[PDB]
Amino acid sequence: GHEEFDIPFPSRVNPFHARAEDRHVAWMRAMGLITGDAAEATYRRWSPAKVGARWFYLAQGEDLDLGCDIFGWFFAYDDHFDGTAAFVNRTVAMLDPRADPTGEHPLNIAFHDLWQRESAPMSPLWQRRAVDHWTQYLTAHITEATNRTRSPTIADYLELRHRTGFMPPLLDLIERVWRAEIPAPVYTTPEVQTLLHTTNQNINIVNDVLSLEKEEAHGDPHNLVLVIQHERQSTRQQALATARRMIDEWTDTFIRTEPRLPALCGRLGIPLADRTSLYTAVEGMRAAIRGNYDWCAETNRYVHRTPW
Amino acid sequence: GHEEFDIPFPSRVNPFHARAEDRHVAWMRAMGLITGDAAEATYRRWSPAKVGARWFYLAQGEDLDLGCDIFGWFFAYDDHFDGTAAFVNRTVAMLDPRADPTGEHPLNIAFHDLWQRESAPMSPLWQRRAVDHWTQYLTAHITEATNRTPTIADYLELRHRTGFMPPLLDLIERVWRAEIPAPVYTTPEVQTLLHTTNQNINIVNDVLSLEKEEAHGDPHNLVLVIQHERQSTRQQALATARRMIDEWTDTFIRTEPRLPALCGRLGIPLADRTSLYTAVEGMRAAIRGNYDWCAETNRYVHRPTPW
Ligand SMILES: CC(C)=CCC/C(C)=C(\F)COP(=O)(O)OP(=O)(O)O
Ligand SMILES: CC(C)=CCC/C(C)=C(\F)COP(=O)(O)OP(=O)(O)O
Ligand SMILES: CC[N+](C)(C)CCCS(=O)(=O)[O-]
Ligand SMILES: CC[N+](C)(C)CCCS(=O)(=O)[O-]
Ligand SMILES: CCC(CO)(CO)CO
Ligand SMILES: CCC(CO)(CO)CO
Ligand SMILES: [Mg+2]
Ligand SMILES: [Mg+2]
Ligand SMILES: [Mg+2]
Ligand SMILES: [Mg+2]
Ligand SMILES: [Mg+2]
Ligand SMILES: [Mg+2]
Repeated sequence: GHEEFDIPFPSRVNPFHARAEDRHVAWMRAMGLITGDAAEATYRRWSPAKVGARWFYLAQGEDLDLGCDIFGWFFAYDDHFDGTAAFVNRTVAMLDPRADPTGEHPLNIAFHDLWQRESAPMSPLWQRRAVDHWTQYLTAHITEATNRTRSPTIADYLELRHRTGFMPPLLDLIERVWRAEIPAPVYTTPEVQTLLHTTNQNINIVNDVLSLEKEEAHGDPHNLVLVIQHERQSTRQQALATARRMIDEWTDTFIRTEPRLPALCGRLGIPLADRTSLYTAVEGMRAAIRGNYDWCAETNRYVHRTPW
Repeated sequence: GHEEFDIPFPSRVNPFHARAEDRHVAWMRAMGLITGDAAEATYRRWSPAKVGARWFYLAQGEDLDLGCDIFGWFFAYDDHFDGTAAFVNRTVAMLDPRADPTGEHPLNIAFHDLWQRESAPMSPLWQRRAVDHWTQYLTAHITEATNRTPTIADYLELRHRTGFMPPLLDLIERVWRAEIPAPVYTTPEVQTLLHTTNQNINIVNDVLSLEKEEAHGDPHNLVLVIQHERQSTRQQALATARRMIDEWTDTFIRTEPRLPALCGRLGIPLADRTSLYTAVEGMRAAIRGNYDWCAETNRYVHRPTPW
């Protein structure tokens, strides 16, 4: 019923996914992002906590709750801008260690809650890059908003998705939910940067393919398939085939790069215990690539082939 | 306080490990393999269901119980021969669908139960190779008994052609409910993954169970075999085992990336490929779970009995 991709990791879901949905819905209601039974029932039809349950298939308790809550908040925040600077600047302001969320919009109170939970156990090294990545994702909403008012090239679109999209924050989140911070000496290596970049783009473009009908029905031009078609004057099948080749190349690059990590850690003198943190984050990336694919394929959010 | 190896997969334990131990101990008692509270308390100190819980970190219910029970039965069966043809031939006889376990030794009644549960949902093709692998593991106990009553090369051959890993590799497919597609099972790539999983786990266990086996006088350990053959020191032989472990790990992770393109060349449908990828994940979990469990278990006290 949907485009199928060869993602070479098993399908996995956290065993506590069902209870996780109940807890996540209760959070969305407590934060004022879901109001009323009708909206809750519509929201649950998306399996909205199941994307976190697939990414974070062994997390428990508050770690699992955080992972699930991030995605639900994203749907509410993302869909808010399908409908600015003052608003987004308030979201960014919630990253400040001394931020006071009192009186802010519910989306920004919820973000403050997420960030406090996400950042508290992580190092200053992680927090610096996590603040940068959050800021880039949040402030980007102004670039999508201008495209809509005043279509990008293939190259520009790809740059905007991977430099300023939601994957840079989600990659940082993997380290938090798995409680596995990537050692700073290996984080900046070409190998780990390639793994981060390929995870980012694979997930972006798998989502573009599998959410295409929804975005077309809404008139959202921000989709690689539509961008390719406009730039190249190509058919729908041609552009889908181009996206497919790109997805396959990123998957291949990921799985060809991972085997280099143990020897790289040896050259950098990384203690074995710290290597296991890296290997755990890389497993989190595998689970993210596969979980994104399985969730985008199954979710009613993408019916086109509102709870707010 | 143990030899450490760089196994490039995360440490994972099934969330239901605690309850799985209770269910597994109850099975061992129901089968007559653990008798009395003292024996149970000694057995639990080994974390005996935790090896299944690490290998099968997402299994639930009866799949998890089977995974855990196999390892517990192995300890009981293995330790039985630290204490033969008539006996092992009865175990082998329990593989036949027509077998009647009534009146057999508790170890063979328990094996019959394991095999019924293990084989019931699997294809006839899987069952044929699983019967072969079980038969080779079981009948080998006669060669370990003969040696008690080998070269490095002979030892490695005996440990990987007729040891406990060939049955455990088949078990991965059962517990994960992911049979390796027939056209890819025989490829050099998949055979290399199976072989490297087999040898890595065997030799990581040899290194980490060395002190136990030395204390019992058991010669069946690569470190001891190397020392005898080469007249080398303990550190030399441990360093040799270390290099071998590292080489097998490297071969495993260098080989896995070949699988998607191989499946493409063989025309394997995508759903069947995911079965292969699941079994390979099971191999990763087995390599790492073996390491983490051998490193933590009281069974290996002798660094730096319930029957
Ligand atoms: C949320 C998921 C599944 C993954 C995280 C990274 C991606 C690809 C998105 F957020 C979805 O992108 P987009 O802005 O196109 O959102 P929708 O496709 O849900 O409309
Ligand atoms: C490690 C386990 C339990 C299973 C995986 C396969 C291996 C290496 C064994 F069964 C241990 O063999 P061995 O005959 O050396 O058994 P023990 O080391 O437990 O005495
Ligand atoms: C194994 C049973 N326990 C650990 C209580 C399950 C808890 C899962 S949770 O915290 O996500 O509800
Ligand atoms: C997620 C909660 N449930 C499904 C009851 C866990 C049962 C796991 S089991 O069967 O291994 O005890
Ligand atoms: C819809 C299938 C296809 C175009 O025909 C795109 O993935 C195949 O290349
Ligand atoms: C005991 C450590 C060592 C020997 O000194 C064996 O692994 C290091 O090569
Ligand atoms: Mg968006
Ligand atoms: Mg969107
Ligand atoms: Mg989309
Ligand atoms: Mg043995
Ligand atoms: Mg033994
Ligand atoms: Mg041993």
